[PDB]
Amino acid sequence: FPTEYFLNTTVRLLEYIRYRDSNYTREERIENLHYAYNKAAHHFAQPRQQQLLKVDPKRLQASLQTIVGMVVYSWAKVSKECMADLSIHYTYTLVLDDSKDDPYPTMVNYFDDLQAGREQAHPWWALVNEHFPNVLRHFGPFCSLNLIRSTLDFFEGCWIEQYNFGGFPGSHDYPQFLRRMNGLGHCVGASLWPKEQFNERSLFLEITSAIAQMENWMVWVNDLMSFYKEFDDERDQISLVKNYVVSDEISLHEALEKLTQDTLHSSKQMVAVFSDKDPQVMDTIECFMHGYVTWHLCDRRFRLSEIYEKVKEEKTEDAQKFCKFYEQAANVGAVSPSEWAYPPVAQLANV
Amino acid sequence: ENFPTEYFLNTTVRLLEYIRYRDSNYTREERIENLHYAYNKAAHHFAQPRQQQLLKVDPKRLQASLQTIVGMVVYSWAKVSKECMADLSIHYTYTLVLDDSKDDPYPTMVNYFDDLQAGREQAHPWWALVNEHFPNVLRHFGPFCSLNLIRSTLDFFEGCWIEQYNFGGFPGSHDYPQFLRRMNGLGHCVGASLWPKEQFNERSLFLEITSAIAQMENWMVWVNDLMSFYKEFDDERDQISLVKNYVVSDEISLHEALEKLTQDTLHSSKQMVAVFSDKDPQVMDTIECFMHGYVTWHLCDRRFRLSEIYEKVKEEKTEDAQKFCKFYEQAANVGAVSPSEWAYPPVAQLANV
Ligand SMILES: CC(C)=CCC[N@H+](C)[C@H]1CC=C(C)CC1
Ligand SMILES: [Mg+2]
Ligand SMILES: [Mg+2]
Ligand SMILES: [Mg+2]
Repeated sequence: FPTEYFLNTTVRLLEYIRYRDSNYTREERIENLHYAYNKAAHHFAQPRQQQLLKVDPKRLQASLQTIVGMVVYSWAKVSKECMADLSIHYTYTLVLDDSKDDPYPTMVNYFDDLQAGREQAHPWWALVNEHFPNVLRHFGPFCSLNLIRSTLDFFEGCWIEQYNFGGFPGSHDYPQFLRRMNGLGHCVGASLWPKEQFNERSLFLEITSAIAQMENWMVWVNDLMSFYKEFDDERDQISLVKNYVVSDEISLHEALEKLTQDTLHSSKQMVAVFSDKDPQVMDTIECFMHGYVTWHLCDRRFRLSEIYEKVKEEKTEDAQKFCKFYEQAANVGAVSPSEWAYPPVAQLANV
Repeated sequence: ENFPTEYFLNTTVRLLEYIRYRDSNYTREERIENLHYAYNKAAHHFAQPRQQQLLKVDPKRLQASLQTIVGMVVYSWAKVSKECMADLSIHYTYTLVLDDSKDDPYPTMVNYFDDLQAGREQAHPWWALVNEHFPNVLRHFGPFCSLNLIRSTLDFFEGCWIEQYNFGGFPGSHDYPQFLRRMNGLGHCVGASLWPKEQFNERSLFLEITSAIAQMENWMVWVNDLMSFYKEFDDERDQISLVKNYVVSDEISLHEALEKLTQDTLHSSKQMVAVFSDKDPQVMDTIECFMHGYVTWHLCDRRFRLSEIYEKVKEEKTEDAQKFCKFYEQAANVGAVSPSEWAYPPVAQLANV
């Protein structure tokens, strides 16, 4: 693991994007964290959900928390209810993103069942489509469509990932094709615009553009920050960076530089395009980026903590410019789960 | 200004060499046999009263679209059954027609999801017809492939939706162009429909198929953007194409964007070969037959007026010029077919019967 080269880039992106979540107080975050968590936990604890969603209780609990965090810290300008509902949806998606089961047998009649109104055979679809309306009520038709599509894309993405395939050497189009499939880009980007706060028809071009640009910023920033936790990992192995290596036949270092250039560039352009656009829009966008990074740095899932401390023992300036940031975030978003994530889902389920 | 005839010619010959454009066993009699089968089933379909009244399209554009599509399917899906060509012809005809509705889908998409989950017929007439017909397309494929078709068609709907705004992207929004081309390109639909379950085992060739979907998506749309460039060069009506959006969004010259499209296309082509040459023989055949057919179709269908940019250079001792003409003569040789030989009777005639 190029812990070395790891420092190098993360610092660039952070310094160039200039990570700094100012707006949004700790009391406010906690208030939201608990609202979302609470509604989601009660949801996932219902018997139906409990029996159709096959997940180890502890992974569910962990996933839920990582997601409530992500939504609350990035969808900073939406209502509490919207955060809660988005938290449920993104929790369903994450539970699948880490799973393993062939969907072939349950997808054989997908379309006929869909058109007929019969409950899907794949349990996941049964639960997600049943819950979906609670997510969709927060948006206009256009945005809704994007959510529906991206979630469908995501299902296929997980399907493909089950083959643990990084692409045929020479298949340069494979990597990004896959990252987009399992990235939920359009889902994320469109869910940033609740109809209660934005007029889908008045800001159509703004919203469309944001969906298109955010799709890449969002996934590439995650590929970058995750360049730690995913690796000697099992469900990983097939990451955008690792697929670049396999498919583009280049070194891990070269793929790394690539991701970085795309990321930095994507970042530069997000600003260039939205700075002068509608203020409300620029705020939702800026608040998302800062929150998204805050979440990456704060959530243990990405073990970003180490690469701060364990690089705190060595002055390489590239490992010190990194640390100037981490804390900068942990002091805003570092919150003990005992302050919001309670009681555990399992406890509500057996009640 | 002035069509980059030379640069164009070069790229076109190169594109063809890379894909190994060469003669095949698909005979003219065979094509005609297929052309008529597909056209006939489709025309009878589109001529039914229900279809006739929910699909708002000028009879002549329907007729023209149907023909352009039957041609595209028959000439590119060369290895699939007649029935599959027919059914794909109906589906791709629905898709081509939707770019005729200026009608805002907003009011008809408000309850899209609740109606979908409940099993109630969609409010947008297009969806009502397409989803009703879809099964006839889906029976030809396994679950995985089916899903790709469903998704891409949904993406396509949104693509048309966005295109109604005639928006080429905010200057600086470098991600807009391709984001849009992919949305309205039907890539995954095309790429996945190339593998009928009757002829391919979706599970045995999963990686082959997935990879083809991913690579074909770009080859297919970029080749079309390229061949369609001449017809839309001076066309003041056409305004938001991949190339024109590159200009607006990337803030570069039409010539520079043209370069970008060419490099991606050529490169996409090189890699299609590099990856599939050594793979399963039947897979490489479906792929190769698609590329050659797709190009044949572009050159042969008048929709792209490629005929003109020939009658302008069929006499020049230039290398590219001559190769181009030889490839065109090859195309015509096997693809130039009078509509009176298959496209009959007209849809309108079956409708009023
Ligand atoms: C201009 C036409 C009809 C086809 C060339 C490629 N398209 C961009 C795709 C989308 C629309 C369909 C129906 C098929 C493929
Ligand atoms: Mg994934
Ligand atoms: Mg993952
Ligand atoms: Mg990642």
